[PDB]
Amino acid sequence: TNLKADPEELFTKLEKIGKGSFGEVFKGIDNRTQKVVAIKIIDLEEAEDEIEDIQQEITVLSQCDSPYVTKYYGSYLKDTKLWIIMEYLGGGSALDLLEPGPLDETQIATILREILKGLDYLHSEKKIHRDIKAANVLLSEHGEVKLADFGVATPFWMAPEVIKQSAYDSKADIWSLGITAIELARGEPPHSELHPMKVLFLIPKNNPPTLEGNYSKPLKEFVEACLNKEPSFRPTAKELLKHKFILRNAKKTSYLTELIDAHH
Amino acid sequence: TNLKADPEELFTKLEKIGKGSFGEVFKGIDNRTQKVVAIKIIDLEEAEDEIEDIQQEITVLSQCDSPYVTKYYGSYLKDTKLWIIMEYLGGGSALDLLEPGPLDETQIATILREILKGLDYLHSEKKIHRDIKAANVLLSEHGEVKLADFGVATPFWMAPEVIKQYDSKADIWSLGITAIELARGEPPHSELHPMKVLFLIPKNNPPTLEGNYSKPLKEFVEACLNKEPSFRPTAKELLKHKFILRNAKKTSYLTELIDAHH
Ligand SMILES: Cc1cccc(-c2ccc(-c3cc4cnc(NC(CO)CO)nc4n(CCCCN)c3=O)c(Cl)c2)n1
Ligand SMILES: Cc1cccc(-c2ccc(-c3cc4cnc(NC(CO)CO)nc4n(CCCCN)c3=O)c(Cl)c2)n1
Repeated sequence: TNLKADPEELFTKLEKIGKGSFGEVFKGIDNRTQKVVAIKIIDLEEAEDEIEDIQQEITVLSQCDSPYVTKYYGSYLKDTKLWIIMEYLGGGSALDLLEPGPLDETQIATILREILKGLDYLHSEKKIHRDIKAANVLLSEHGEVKLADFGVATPFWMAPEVIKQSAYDSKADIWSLGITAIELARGEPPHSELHPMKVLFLIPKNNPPTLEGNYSKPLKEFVEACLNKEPSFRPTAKELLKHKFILRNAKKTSYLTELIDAHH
Repeated sequence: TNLKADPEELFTKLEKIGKGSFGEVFKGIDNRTQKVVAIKIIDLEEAEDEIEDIQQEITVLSQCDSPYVTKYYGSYLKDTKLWIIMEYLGGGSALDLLEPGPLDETQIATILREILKGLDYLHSEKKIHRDIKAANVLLSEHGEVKLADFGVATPFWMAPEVIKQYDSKADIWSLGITAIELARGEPPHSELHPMKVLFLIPKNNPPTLEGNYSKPLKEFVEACLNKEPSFRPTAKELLKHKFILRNAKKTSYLTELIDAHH
């Protein structure tokens, strides 16, 4: 975190994107390069208790250097305001892409393949994303897929061993990926019609979810492979990149531009 | 071209690196000098009518002496098989380096600068590469960047005047397409039938770099991609472009990108 440079002089704040975690997020411009950036502004006089969580996500993001993880450019402290500068992705999130009707299996497999590449990077680096879900998968305007919004070290995407507050590892992300696969196919995770506190006990207690509907058997088997109650029986991201569903259906990421355009 | 010595004695093939143009290509060793080489073997009966193109590419490589152009060591004819011996580069092509993910602008500028050094050498020697594209830019294990696979005298990288019938400015246009390729993964009109692209390049406005790239990188592409060849800058001029000056780094920096590819 840089305390001397004035971020209001280095960056031009443009449109508010949304109410992000702990702050507001803006589309901005790097004045020196004219690249578009994403700018999160957090009032530190207001979010006292959450500060440790903010520092930890900055630390993890600063240790990542992958085309599948949104790049962290730096942070600045101006008066009581912490400015966090990130890579801007102009294609929306995967959740945004679900709003009208269904993804087809080609779209699902392409998106999942890129998420798997991000998870393979993270797991090979001994990191855990901890909040894999469509709302945290961001797309560029040309279809590149990147992970954002790491979880802190709502229950619908949480693995059973996470909910039971046991130790967990990279296999927790694999379960969340399986829920995210269902989300990409159905628009919502399993149990989304139930109160979160009820889902809290349902996930450890119940059989794992399965993907129901008219889907090709490999897509159902992909979901089944991810959603195993036993974490050590879930495959790695590297192995899932060779799953028949991925190899048979995933296409060049640039084909997502059609879907992205249709939502912009 | 040596007809007396037997290349299966002078060279040890180590591994097939891939198929090339007209023939299979191997990583091998010169047993006399004990240095690794690249070996292309062309069957001159199977490849008849391409022979003049083969000869023209041997001639132009044999006249180049630059660290920015793959060295030509000589050729051997055994029965109907022509062995072409060249410098071996162990880091892959620039196109290969596009595989494990998007290239950032520091990577792009470093590669473009080295390509421009090669083009400046060639153009100053009154030569034209004629097939500048990521697939024909090769990297050493240590990040050095060299031109290979010259064109002789697929349209996506071709200048409009080459399509319509040129000089060194054709390479500058192809360099601009290659900059787009390094930034986006593929040249403009990648999805279209090559015969459509044949009329589109002369007809249409020149391509621009679209997306969230720095203004200098976009300006570099625009400078290369001028429909008028005489308005494209020399390679020497482009070495001073703001994009190159602000982003290019030592070639050794690419070793991490090359290692990630392995
Ligand atoms: C507490 C903490 C600590 C360290 C880093 C962060 C942090 C994390 C995500 C972003 C971020 C980066 C970002 C980049 N691009 C975009 N465009 C998309 C929005 O859908 C298209 O406009 N939105 C972004 N959105 C909004 C959408 C979030 C969805 N989960 C962002 O919030 C940012 Cl700017 C910062 N936060
Ligand atoms: C008709 C003709 C006439 C005169 C010369 C040639 C000729 C041209 C290129 C090479 C050559 C030389 C060479 C040297 N190093 C490498 N390794 C890299 C490439 O991926 C890492 O293995 N590959 C090489 N590849 C394979 C990759 C080519 C990409 N377009 C080669 O083909 C060779 Cl050995 C000869 N051809």
